[PDB]
Amino acid sequence: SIYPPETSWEVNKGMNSSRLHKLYSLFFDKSSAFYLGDDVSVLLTGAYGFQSKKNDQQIFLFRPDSDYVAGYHVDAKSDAGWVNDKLDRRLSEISEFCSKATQPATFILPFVEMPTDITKGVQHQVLLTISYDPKSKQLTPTVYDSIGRDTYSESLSSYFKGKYRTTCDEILTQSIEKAIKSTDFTLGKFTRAAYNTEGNCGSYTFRTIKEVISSSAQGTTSNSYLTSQHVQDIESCIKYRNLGVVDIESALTEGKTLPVQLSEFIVALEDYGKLRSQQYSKTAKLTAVELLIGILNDIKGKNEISESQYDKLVKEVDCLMDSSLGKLVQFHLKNLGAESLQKLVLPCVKFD
Ligand SMILES: [Ba+2]
Repeated sequence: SIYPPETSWEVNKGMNSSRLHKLYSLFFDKSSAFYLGDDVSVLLTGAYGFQSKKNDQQIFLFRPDSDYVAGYHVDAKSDAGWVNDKLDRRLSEISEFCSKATQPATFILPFVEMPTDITKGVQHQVLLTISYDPKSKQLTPTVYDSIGRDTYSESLSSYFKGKYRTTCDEILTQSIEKAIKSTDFTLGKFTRAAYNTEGNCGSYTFRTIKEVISSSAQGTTSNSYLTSQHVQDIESCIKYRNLGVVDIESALTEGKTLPVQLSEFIVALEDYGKLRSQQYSKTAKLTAVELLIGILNDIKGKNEISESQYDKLVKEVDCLMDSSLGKLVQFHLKNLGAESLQKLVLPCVKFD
């Protein structure tokens, strides 16, 4: 129920559902390349609801989930594959919703796509979106894929497209139809949108989620719209803060940003500490970290740092600004409104 600060995460380990959830925190950080002043909160299980400013459109964004997964068979001789019953549930729950809905909606599932034949557990973060139009009773699915490929040189010949499946599209489209077995709705043409080394897929997905929402509010890129600011945001979030799930829930339902508490800085430091002990000498950075954690706890206590503790901190300034540790300290200091550690700690100090 707590997404801890994964220092040293750096956007290539790849995403996982927890991280992605944690990234959802950015949707209402005004100072964020992912900010959404296009949606309001609305007053459907497993999804957060969003009203459109500037529109009639309704937007449901599902909480990411370790079970939102489809497994396809690369061999075409094989059964096309499977979907978790949970994803199938959500699909059905979506159609059940839409049958009663009067205002048009767009549904957003981050899910994972993977080959089951191959022993290699190649799990691919990928995005499903189902829009529903009640006047048409139309339900159009799209899958947004971040490994665009399609290279002329490494294109699958049609015949071999017969021999080999590159994606779950078969099984997925099957699952959607099953949800609609009533033949109560028209399913629009299932398209797959592709674009855009491999480990980047998930962060792309998250960006797309933003886009899909913004577009939805408004309607309707040569390269690198995954802006570095975007990446700085994602990295700093996954890497440096300590979020509870309750916090994120509350954030997305009350439409509030989630300011960085001091405890977040403290935890971040401690985790940095553990990880660093595993790998300026090591004992040096560990002494710095220790000392600093102590000071911040004493602040937390509301106690005044001793002048002595401060002078202690002053050489550790050099040791705590260095590189990685430095960037952690820098993130949090940005988010506490302090120019330096010396600045932050200078008040509430008891002088001899
Ligand atoms: Ba199933």
